[PDB]
Order: sequence, then C-alpha cells, then structure tokens
Amino acid sequence: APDIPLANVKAHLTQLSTIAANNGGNRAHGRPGYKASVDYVKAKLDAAGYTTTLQQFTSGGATGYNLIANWPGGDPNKVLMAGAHLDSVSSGAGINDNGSGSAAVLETALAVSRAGYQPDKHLRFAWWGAEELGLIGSKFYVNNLPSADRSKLAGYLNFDMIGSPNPGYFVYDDDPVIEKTFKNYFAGLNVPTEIETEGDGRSDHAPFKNVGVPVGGLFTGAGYTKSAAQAQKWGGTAGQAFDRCYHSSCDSLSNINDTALDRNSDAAAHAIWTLSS
Ligand code: MED
Ligand SMILES: [Ca+2]
Ligand SMILES: [Zn+2]
Ligand SMILES: [Zn+2]
Repeated sequence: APDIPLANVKAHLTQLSTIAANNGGNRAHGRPGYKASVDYVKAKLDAAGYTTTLQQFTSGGATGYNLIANWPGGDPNKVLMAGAHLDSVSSGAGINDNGSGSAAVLETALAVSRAGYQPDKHLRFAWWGAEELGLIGSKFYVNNLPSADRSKLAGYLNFDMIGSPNPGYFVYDDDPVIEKTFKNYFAGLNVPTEIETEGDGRSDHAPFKNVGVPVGGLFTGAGYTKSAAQAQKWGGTAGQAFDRCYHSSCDSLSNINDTALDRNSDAAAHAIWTLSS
C-alpha cells in the first residue's frame, strides 16, 4: 500500500474547516455546511475516476445525503467497503469528529487512483450523512441495499474520530481478519493498540455488523479520560479526555494530533490494499 501523505489529509481538513466557517460554523445534517462538504469530496472523487452516487434521504424534515464512490473494476461478487460519516454536530466544524475519518478515507480513495491500483475485490467508499442523528445515513444505506448486494460485501471498514489530540490507538474487535490487518500495521510501527470499547456500536459500522457484514475500524478516543496506563503506553496527558473538544465548537483544525491522523490514515490504506487482494 502507499503511504498516505499526512499533508494531503490535513488539506482536506482545512477545506472542511473553511466550509464550516462559510456555512454558519458547522457541517450538520439539514444545514448547508453538510451538502458543501459532500460537494467537495465528490468533486475530488469524480476527477480521480470514481463512479459516484449521491444517495438522498429525508430525516427530521430535511434532506440528507450519503456519498457513495465505486472504483470501476474488480470482482462484483466481492466488494470491500470503507467509510466515514461526513456530518458534524451543529456546535462546530467537526474536524476530529469526523473530518479526520472522512479525510483519511478520501485520501485513500485518491491514493488508489494515483497508484493505478486494480484491486481484485471491487472497492466502494462511503461518506455517511446524519450519523449524529443516530446513524441515519448508514442505516438508510443498509436498509436500501438489496440482500443480493449485501451478500457481495466482503467487509466494511469504519473510520470515526482518528485524530484525537490526546489519542489512544483503538482497533475494533470485530471481524478477525480485518482486526488482524489493522493490528499488523500498528505492530510494524511498534505502537500498541487496545480493543475499542468506548464507542462500541455507536458509529456507522453498526448497521453493517447487525446484518452480518464483516466489519472493523480505527478510533482514537472521545470524551473518556486517558488513564495513567494509556498515557504510559502512548504518551499525552493522563486524566484528560482523548478529545477535549468532542462535539464542541473547539473541534476545529487545532483539535488534531498529527501523528495519530497520519498513523490511522496509513493504516486505513494498508488495510484497504491488503483486504482487497
Ligand atoms: C466512534 S464511536 C463514537 C461516536 C462519535 N463519533 C460521534 O460521532 O458521536
Ligand atoms: Ca503517512
Ligand atoms: Zn463521529
Ligand atoms: Zn459525534
């Protein structure tokens, strides 16, 4: 897999920050900052050769969108998906939650095109709307995915909060092959990982997991406090939240740990390459 350039991931975050500023301070469902975020991500993917779909839904009386991007080619019967919710809460720009995952998935998708990669499995990326309303966009996608297509899914990889400023390195303990692939990447860096427990089912992998699609993912922690043992293994500040700006107006460009964002973006690309061969 290629390295994912940290600077490129950061640049997507800068664009999402500007989009929030230009649209009332947020990128929330039903608010213009969300659709503007969609439009930015879609234009990059379209230019790189993806077949994109804007999947519309209505929730709370307002139109929402999922952005689906299919890389042409690969076995239609073995589809590997990766995704990240693209909405924020309305209090702020949602740069760690979840600009970070959205930007890593976008830069990985662009990396596939730059590398001229032809995965054996068909790749499909997704940016979900309205996750902050209760996984509404990913539930909509799974609920509207025919059973014949659901059975073609080899896996769904989720990236939701991967740049926390006081990070942990959490890997979902779900499908064994997906989990092993992420933990192998971190082992190559000599960075230990822990099982994800803080967020559990509270992200867009849940609708997939609940219908038997193998899932996995990466997370760097939210409002829980980093323990003494976690600060010893990862650095940072024991006794402070992983993300002191969770769901806050201060979830801005200053609310990112560059090392965590880099490591998790690189691990996302590593897993996508390994699991699509
Ligand atoms: C990764 S599970 C934590 C859920 C948090 N991202 C949220 O979007 O509210
Ligand atoms: Ca990198
Ligand atoms: Zn999130
Ligand atoms: Zn959130």
